[PDB]
Amino acid sequence: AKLGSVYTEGGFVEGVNKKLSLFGDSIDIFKGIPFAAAPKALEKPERHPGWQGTLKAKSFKKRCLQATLTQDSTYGNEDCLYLNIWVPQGRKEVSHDLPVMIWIYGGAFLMGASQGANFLSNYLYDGEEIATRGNVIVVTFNYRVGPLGFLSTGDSNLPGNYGLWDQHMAIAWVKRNIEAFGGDPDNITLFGESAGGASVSLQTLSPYNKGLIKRAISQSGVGLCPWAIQQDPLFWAKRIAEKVGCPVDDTSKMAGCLKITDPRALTLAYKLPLGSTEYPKLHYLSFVPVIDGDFIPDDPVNLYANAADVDYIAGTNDMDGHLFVGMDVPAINSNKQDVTEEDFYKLVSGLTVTKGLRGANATYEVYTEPWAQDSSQETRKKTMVDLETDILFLIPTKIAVAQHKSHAKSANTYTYLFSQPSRMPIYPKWMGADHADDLQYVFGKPFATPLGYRAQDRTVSKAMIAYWTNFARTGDPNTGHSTVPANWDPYTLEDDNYLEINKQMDSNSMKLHLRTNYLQFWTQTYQALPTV
Ligand SMILES: C[C@@H](CCC(=O)NCCS(=O)(=O)O)[C@H]1CC[C@H]2[C@H]3C(C[C@H](O)[C@]12C)[C@@]1(C)CC[C@H](O)C[C@@H]1C[C@H]3O
Ligand SMILES: C[C@@H](CCC(=O)NCCS(=O)(=O)O)[C@H]1CC[C@H]2[C@H]3C(C[C@H](O)[C@]12C)[C@@]1(C)CC[C@H](O)C[C@@H]1C[C@H]3O
Ligand SMILES: *[C@@H]1O[C@H](CO)[C@@H](O)[C@H](O)[C@H]1NC(C)=O
Repeated sequence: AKLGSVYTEGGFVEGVNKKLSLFGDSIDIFKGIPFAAAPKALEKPERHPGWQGTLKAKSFKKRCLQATLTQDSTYGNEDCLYLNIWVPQGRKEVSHDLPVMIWIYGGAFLMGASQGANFLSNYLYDGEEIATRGNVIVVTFNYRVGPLGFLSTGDSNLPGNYGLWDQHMAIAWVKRNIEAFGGDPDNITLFGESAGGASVSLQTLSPYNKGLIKRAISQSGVGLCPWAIQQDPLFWAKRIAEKVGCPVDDTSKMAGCLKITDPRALTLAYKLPLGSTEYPKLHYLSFVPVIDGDFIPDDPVNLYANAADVDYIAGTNDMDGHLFVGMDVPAINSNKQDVTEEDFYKLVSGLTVTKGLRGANATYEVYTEPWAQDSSQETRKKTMVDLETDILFLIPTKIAVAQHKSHAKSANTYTYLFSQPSRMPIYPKWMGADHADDLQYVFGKPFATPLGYRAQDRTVSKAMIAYWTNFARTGDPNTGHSTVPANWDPYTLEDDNYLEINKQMDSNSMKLHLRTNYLQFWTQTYQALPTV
């Protein structure tokens, strides 16, 4: 089957077709379809005007303007609002009424390309593997990151959340123009890790995506995360301003100015440290979503009515915050150096700032219940990893799923926990599933690039890819185009049952009550403490 030229709302598009099997199994590949007209700096997206005759969709366009390794904004260009579609094809004839799985990349909201990092055409987010096995259409798309993506003054002079709008624009395009590619319009599945996970959440919660999303999958990130919303945006708008020589004495004046400023300078004005800083790095992420009067109307925790009829899944990697706490504290040297009570306290202090010393010493105690002297440092270093994992991903997620469940009209909820430890020979032996370790497995990387992967890896990859895809089709992580090695039971507030995910996927896999106690300390105790 060869879809050849497809008829979008903008005109005919034409992409390759790749020979897979001999019994006619193929894969139509479309790279670079524009979903929106090149955006006006610090302005909402506008539909694409359309083209002349036929668009040669054969290559990944350029990512949105972003900083390289903060030394130069040497990446991407203001023009980047495109999407890449993967349609698996059948010998007898072209695919029809298939499920659709859109993917939202993540990079602290300040980084990212729809193609995903690569090495000699080995694109981290190549939706071929996931599409083939699943027999589902993979859609990856670009969106504005960095200041240009979410710069805000707090009020109508420059609301922010442009990046999200872009995301919403893609979805809207995939809703309208997917049937022509053979997809099922009324079966759109949003899925993404980190900022993407937070984005997945935000999109479902946003009243703008009313009837566009059918399924949703957040991973290592949810809207309720601390890093997922900017509480004081105007504090940072003023900063960029002073750097780009704009008037900081009035929002209207600022805005008018910023929109006129050279995007490269607007981008390179902000630089995340990544070095000895007084405060834990969470405090430096500045440009991320915010609450506005329309997209994200209220606090995400209050918007969950909207995702009521949106099947949902959310999970976390057991040691998700390891990455981060690494830079915050060089714990990882489970060799020479050793962390102390003071080093742990300081950490807790910096991570509790909102509630002050009251919340600080309280939290310290609750995380210091168990013990292990300097001789048994391992428990300490692990605890820090646990501290970060809790506030950064676990707890927010835990309240997200729980929250969804309570509000679900008719929508299955599920939660997981990627336990498959990292290969990273650098980290201490006690290392579990770090942040982003889930990615490769979800993308069939173990099958696309076998050498450098072993059975287990192909097993986890196959499992996850088995689940996501079944989910995308029916909503049940067990039902669809593939068989599941272990049954994924729908989440219940009572049991707080989660599917642990790793090599051994049998029956004991679905566990219950993952740190319900800390869910309690944060949701009930620490929360009651006064804001300082
Ligand atoms: C061919 C390898 C590259 C390193 C090389 O072989 N050097 C060894 C001898 S020497 O050093 O050259 O002296 C391969 C084997 C497995 C590979 C990796 C890899 C980059 C690359 O192709 C690697 C690391 C990557 C993370 C690259 C990004 C990608 O999207 C994921 C991918 C996973 C995996 O396939
Ligand atoms: C990470 C937890 C604690 C906050 C965190 O430690 N922030 C660290 C930065 S700081 O140094 O304190 O500033 C989070 C995770 C998800 C959170 C909760 C939460 C309080 C809180 O921030 C929690 C429990 C709250 C009921 C707080 C009020 C809010 O509008 C609803 C919200 C639900 C959810 O976000
Ligand atoms: C501060 O933390 C210590 C433990 O490090 C605790 O004993 C104390 O009660 C806490 N509060 C104050 C005000 O010191």
